Amino acid sequence: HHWGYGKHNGPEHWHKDFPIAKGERQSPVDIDTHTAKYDPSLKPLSVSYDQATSLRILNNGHAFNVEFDDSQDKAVLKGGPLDGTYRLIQFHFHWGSLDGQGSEHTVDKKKYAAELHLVHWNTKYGDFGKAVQQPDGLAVLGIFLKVGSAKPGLQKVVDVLDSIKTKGKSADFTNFDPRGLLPESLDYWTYPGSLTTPPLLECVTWIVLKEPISVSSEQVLKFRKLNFNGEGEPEELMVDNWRPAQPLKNRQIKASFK
Ligand SMILES: [Zn+2]
Repeated sequence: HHWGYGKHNGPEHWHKDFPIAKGERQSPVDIDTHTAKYDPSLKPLSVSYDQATSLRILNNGHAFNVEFDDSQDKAVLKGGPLDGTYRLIQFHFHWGSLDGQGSEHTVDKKKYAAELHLVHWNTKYGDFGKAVQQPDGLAVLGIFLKVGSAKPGLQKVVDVLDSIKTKGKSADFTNFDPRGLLPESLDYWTYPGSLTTPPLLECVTWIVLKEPISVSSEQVLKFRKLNFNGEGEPEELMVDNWRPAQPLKNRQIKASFK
């Protein structure tokens, strides 16, 4: 059948239907902090989310997405490694069944409990679908989650998860401010990579923040109560929806800080 995260349809099988799974710039990767290099040429990173307009939250059977209105430059990412303007279209998470796993990227082989992906597309290509046919189509801002104190800006997302328990469910989710999900520091690593799920397209400039956010044990537990299945099908808890680290191959990770 179709792809997911189980023994019979998980990451080790994806290459049969998406041969680019074995390509030259796949994601995620392990970030070896001693081999990353500070790059003084990177420009200041600009996360400009004051006019972000959230619309809806959806369980898609792989994770849940909070979607935004991207018909104008209301929430954009620029600077850093980026040329041009990238519009926020959605964010989602990947997380584990246990606190010691769940992130896609790792840092010196350390796994975090979860990872937040804020997905943006390069406005020069007109729409998201054209962007994913380009090698500089997308920029994804990745943020690690560790378990500790609650993240107040996450709580509204946690509060609505009961209404999207199963695949295909959605709920109105307006007036959500994604600035509440950021850590204090915007220091980051960056490298060229891919989508971390099928179709695994190699279109992404990854920007991974050094500083994790903390979320509470009750907040991560609520992610783990979601279902991969649809309503009325047998229950399969949505956990461990992460792809493991892939070969770096011919890429150097750059750092915005020393
Ligand atoms: Zn993701």
